[PDB]
Amino acid sequence: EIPKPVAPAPDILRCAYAELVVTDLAKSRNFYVDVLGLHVSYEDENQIYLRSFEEFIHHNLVLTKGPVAALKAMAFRVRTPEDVDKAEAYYQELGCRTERRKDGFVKGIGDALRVEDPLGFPYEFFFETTHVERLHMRYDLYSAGELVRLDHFNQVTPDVPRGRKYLEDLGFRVTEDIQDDEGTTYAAWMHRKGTVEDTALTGGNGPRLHHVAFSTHEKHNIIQICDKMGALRISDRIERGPGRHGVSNAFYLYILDPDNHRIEIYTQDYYTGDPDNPTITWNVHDNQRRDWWGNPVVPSWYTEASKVLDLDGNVQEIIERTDDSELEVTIGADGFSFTRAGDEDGSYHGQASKG
Amino acid sequence: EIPKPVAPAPDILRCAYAELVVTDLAKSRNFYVDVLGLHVSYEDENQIYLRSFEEFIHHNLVLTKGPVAALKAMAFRVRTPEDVDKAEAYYQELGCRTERRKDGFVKGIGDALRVEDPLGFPYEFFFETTHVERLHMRYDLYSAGELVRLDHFNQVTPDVPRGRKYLEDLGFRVTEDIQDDEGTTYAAWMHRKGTVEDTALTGGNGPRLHHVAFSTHEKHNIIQICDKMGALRISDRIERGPGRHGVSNAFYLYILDPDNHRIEIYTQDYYTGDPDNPTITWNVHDNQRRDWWGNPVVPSWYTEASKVLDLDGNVQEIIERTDDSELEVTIGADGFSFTRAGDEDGSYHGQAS
Amino acid sequence: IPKPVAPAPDILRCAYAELVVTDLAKSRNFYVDVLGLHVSYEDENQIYLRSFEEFIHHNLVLTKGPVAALKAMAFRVRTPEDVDKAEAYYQELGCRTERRKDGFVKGIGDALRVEDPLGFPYEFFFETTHVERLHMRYDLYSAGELVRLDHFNQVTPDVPRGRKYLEDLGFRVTEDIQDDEGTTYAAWMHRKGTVEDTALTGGNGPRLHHVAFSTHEKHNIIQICDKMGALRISDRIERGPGRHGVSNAFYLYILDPDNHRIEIYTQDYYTGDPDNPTITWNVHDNQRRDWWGNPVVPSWYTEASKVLDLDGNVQEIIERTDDSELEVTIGADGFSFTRAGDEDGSYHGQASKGFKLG
Amino acid sequence: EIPKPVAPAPDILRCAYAELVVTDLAKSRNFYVDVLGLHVSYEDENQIYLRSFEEFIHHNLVLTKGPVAALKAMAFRVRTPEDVDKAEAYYQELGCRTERRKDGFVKGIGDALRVEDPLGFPYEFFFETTHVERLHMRYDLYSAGELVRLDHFNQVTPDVPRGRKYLEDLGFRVTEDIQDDEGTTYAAWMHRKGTVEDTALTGGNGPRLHHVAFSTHEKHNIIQICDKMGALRISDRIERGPGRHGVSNAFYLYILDPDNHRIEIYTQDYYTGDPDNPTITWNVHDNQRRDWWGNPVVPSWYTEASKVLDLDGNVQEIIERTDDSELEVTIGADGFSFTRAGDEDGSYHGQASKGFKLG
Ligand SMILES: O=[N+]([O-])c1ccc(O)c(O)c1
Ligand SMILES: [Ca+2]
Ligand SMILES: [Cl-]
Ligand SMILES: [Cl-]
Ligand SMILES: [Cl-]
Ligand SMILES: [Fe+2]
Ligand SMILES: [Fe+2]
Ligand SMILES: [Fe+2]
Ligand SMILES: [Fe+2]
Repeated sequence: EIPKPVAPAPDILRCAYAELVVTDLAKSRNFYVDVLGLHVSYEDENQIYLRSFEEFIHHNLVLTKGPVAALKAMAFRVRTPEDVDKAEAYYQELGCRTERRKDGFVKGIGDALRVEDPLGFPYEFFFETTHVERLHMRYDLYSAGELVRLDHFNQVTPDVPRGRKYLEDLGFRVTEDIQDDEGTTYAAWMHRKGTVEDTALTGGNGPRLHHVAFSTHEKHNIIQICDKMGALRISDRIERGPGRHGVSNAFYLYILDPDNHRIEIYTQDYYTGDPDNPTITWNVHDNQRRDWWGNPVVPSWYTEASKVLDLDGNVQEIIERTDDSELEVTIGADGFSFTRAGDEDGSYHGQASKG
Repeated sequence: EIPKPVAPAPDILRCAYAELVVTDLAKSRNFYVDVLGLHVSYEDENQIYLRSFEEFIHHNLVLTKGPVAALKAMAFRVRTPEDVDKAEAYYQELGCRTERRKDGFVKGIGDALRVEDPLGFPYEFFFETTHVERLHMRYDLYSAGELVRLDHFNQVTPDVPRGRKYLEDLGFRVTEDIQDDEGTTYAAWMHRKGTVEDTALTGGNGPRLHHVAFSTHEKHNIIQICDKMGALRISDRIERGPGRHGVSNAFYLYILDPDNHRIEIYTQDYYTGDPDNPTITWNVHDNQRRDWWGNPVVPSWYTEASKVLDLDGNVQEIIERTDDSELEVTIGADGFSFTRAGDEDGSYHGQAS
Repeated sequence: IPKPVAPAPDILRCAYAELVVTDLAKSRNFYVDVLGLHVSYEDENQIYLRSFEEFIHHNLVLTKGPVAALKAMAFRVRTPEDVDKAEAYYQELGCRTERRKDGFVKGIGDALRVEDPLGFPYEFFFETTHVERLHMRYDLYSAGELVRLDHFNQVTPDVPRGRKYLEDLGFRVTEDIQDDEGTTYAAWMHRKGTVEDTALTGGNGPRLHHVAFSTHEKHNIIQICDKMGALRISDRIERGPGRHGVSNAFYLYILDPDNHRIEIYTQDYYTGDPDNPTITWNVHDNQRRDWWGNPVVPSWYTEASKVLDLDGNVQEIIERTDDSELEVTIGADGFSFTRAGDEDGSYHGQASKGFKLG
Repeated sequence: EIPKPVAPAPDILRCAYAELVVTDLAKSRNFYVDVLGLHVSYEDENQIYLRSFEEFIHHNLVLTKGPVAALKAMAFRVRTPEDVDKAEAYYQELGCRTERRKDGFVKGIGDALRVEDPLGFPYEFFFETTHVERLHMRYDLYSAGELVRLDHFNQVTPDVPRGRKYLEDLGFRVTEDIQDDEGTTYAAWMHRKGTVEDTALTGGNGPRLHHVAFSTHEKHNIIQICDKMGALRISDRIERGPGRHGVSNAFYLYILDPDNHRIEIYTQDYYTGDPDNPTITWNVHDNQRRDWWGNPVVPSWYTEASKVLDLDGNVQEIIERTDDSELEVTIGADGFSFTRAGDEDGSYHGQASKGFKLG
């Protein structure tokens, strides 16, 4: 278990950006800019800095050309410049490796702290960032599939309770989780900004990055991304969805970038900012928990996820989950799920829902 | 081949209603009224008569209590009263069994002809119907999942070219179909009213009714039906979708009523009313033909469909398809499909997507 | 206007309009760059445009000329022989006709243009060059995509006279607006089984009130508004967005660079049954035009496009003598109601929502 | 100028509910429940307690029968029980009248402080509230016009800068405002919860309550409210809209309840939770600032607003605005508005946009 520092936690505002290492910057540009319509804040031959429609900070996504596709940093913005000092002291007390650069690691970010966190993930904390033109009323640019905000990250980690306690001490509040009747936790969602999540934990071998999620305004915007992918004859890069989530109540879609980094498109979850916000726990065998309509979750959603880097840019070693596998217990050969608790009718034994 | 009668074909306007036999009227009522929000035009202890939001004829759906769930009649409205006489002469010349009721078979329909058609389906033709309040601006009644029009029927039949030619002789025009390079036809869609379909043929064992389809105004109305079914903890009755179709380009959902009658919810196909409307043929192995997003088609969608009745109310015997099976050639052990033709990447062999 | 002995042509639908525009590049910016229509052909003289779901060559031809005006409103007929029928029909009416075996505009074949009994330049054609139907080209689809041509709307001084003539041509009236003392202010009529393929608005005419395109959904119309705000051309949004009473469609009216009015429209209802119930609204009903009761801007009633004769000269305008919809509803002696018979929610001598005429 | 207290400001989470006095409880219930679809948490012969689709606290709106329709309280939830004490101390230091009820003023609220604030408005601060069933996935109940959240209040007050500074000291951050080139502020918007607004100030005679705002998921939900009001033949109760706002970038509608309390329906503003969120200032003469599409702002929007009560339940006296009037300077006789700054084309002199004048 991860101890609670004496040192005060930094005041974290929200998830702010991810830096993803990609192998072919032009193929990645085509996906994120031409297919998905993200806005270029800055680009050169090594990196593309992208932002969503409503963002005013420099970027929400940094694509960095490199030899091995992986997450290099998941960044959270903190409330004040002095919260970057707080973050540094906090992670030092945790005995984590840290690195601080007063002029930032990427363009458009100033004084920033990167850490290898207790779960093996590269977190950044920053306040200072270069403001850019907020494009929120640039309806002359607005795409039928427009991505309007960065919403969250999702992390694969082998021991969810261990990770949950650490994130709670950091000030994240759990909104929803998935457990069973035998004391296992399979997933948890937690926030700072008053939505269902800024980050989330999915039980599995880790550290790996499960996905980065962007918001749309409306459900038809997500439908348009699917339709466009069909027209481009790249429907094979649609992994799962579109659907309605149980957990989060959001309308969603999962797609795969050219290096198989998973992107979620997400809309219309609910407000969580009250400190006694009711926590919702789903049973792992409830077939409406992930897709509310009961559509089956493809095995790749559970098994595939991106590598993460340490502060030297090397791939973090993967530690195997020993807790029960959500895949195995719901859709594996001895799996089970139900539509109605206690009802044999609409239940699934050793197979996924819908045939 | 079904010969073309010398007698003139009835001028068919559109699909108008289906009469479905149901086993438990109250359970059916709960599904079609409380879950789906159809509007009651009449009911008693034996039948419920229902219509969509924008309809002015008496009904689009009749639920009739009976011992065996089945399609009892798929009804088309014809342009004039004389077209019912034309229908009678046409089907008589085809050698089909017919029954004429000058005062109708169901309430709110007048002079009507029912036939056991050459594919074994119970068709009704009528002009006369009781007009009711058109609810198209009754936004005080409008549901988040509102069903606004009856759009089409879909019939399972073993020989699609045989059925197609018969429907063409009746004035239906084919808009889209699915074929392979070997020359097999797997499915065809055909219309009178200037949308992609009023009826459609799915290759399979028949006669069986594949589904009845209703439209919504917008895609979010279809999403809401799914969301409602999740809240009612009946998500197991969502069979397939929601999706974008390849064929028709419509946004769609398939759901199952208490007797396993399949209902499609549909929106935003295209105009087909010009007589040289371009006909679109998809290859059966194209994994974007049925769901444009490449989502797999569950086997039950190909194998399960409703019984149909003859004019005595007995179940029509089924004839097995001898042409190749769409299920088998796409998702069965020897099947395949592609995302991009000639590309093994994004292709599926012996396996769905 | 007498019913000919000659049979009417079988009209399928409205198909395209040819608009004369004064600055081709400025018009192109509006129809292509702002509105997203798709180019079938263009040169220094003309731009040929189609909607997202169209397979015929075009829905709109922009023709450079000295005086902005409607040059032709074109209806597609069912067969080649229907063009001959249209020629015989209009000749029996005593109208000036001109037949070109190879068309008046590119991508149309054998075509008949007529100066009709109301002064309007109608075209009838069957033959047209098919193009790529873009209906699944979601790689092109804009947030404001115009998906079909829906209808025309004509300003004419005597609505019943026009209505009777269109009925003889096979159009069926769906909705109209009347008062209690026998004046008709507007009528809507169709061939293709929607509310309208053309429509008559009482006023000085012949003038073209608007051409209408459809979207898939209501949000697509909202986006057009939003885009016009971002482009700082909100002054070219004339009226809306709204819900119509008549037609029940969601709508918007915008103005092109020559003040030609374009309606964007969605989700009217099916009218293809021959006994489709007609709907008559009282002119004083403040929900008849905008169902939400929003006021109808006076320019909507007063302004419309010139139309040309077959020589390309402007048709002389004839004044309406029947009562004016503007005057009887929102003028200083006008009135409208929310609930018939109820003084609460009624407006006298001004428009709804607290405005009077500017 | 309202001084900054030495005492620490309470930590405010969000706007939480309004209590409105209504004259005919059954008529008001018809509007809020039968027309708008809000969910009943409790009712009796005297009050109706209502909540939105996604709410878990007891209510977002209390309708209280009384002789004079008015705003009785605009309630903000605070982060901890101790923040109610901080609120009491803060407002006492400001010299404001306060009333503390350990078991609440209304049902489903616990320990609560009501205050006559320095602008004359009845504010409530509370933490304790009865949780109820959160209906966020009850799609069996979901209306085509569903109101999903309470979003904000908007207050009419004569001196906007004075109010703005007081709210900033209380920890609200201004997201957008409307000013001119002569030093006048006409309106300001300010938040705690990380949306454009939890409350907002509109220049005019006050204190009066301009509106309470609820959100929908999507724009079509707002369209449906309008459609339904047409079907119910109460389109006269649609005051303004629907539209796209300039300020907030939200899609919006204003409607009027049976006592002429104004309700806004709103959707799809943007995130403001970063502390250096860029403040957007619109010029008062920009004809896209209130309605982005340039539609004219109905004069009642500027002139009409609800009475507010003091802690005794008496109506607060109105103080006249002496700063320039937004109505007068934009759509009045000597008014002016533009579409494009510096362009005469698309400008309006002494009248409203789109061909209208003041009635
Ligand atoms: O592409 N298909 O699966 C189709 C297309 C249209 C239909 O109405 C349908 O039921 C199936
Ligand atoms: Ca000035
Ligand atoms: Cl999920
Ligand atoms: Cl109108
Ligand atoms: Cl405003
Ligand atoms: Fe996620
Ligand atoms: Fe179908
Ligand atoms: Fe129109
Ligand atoms: Fe507001």
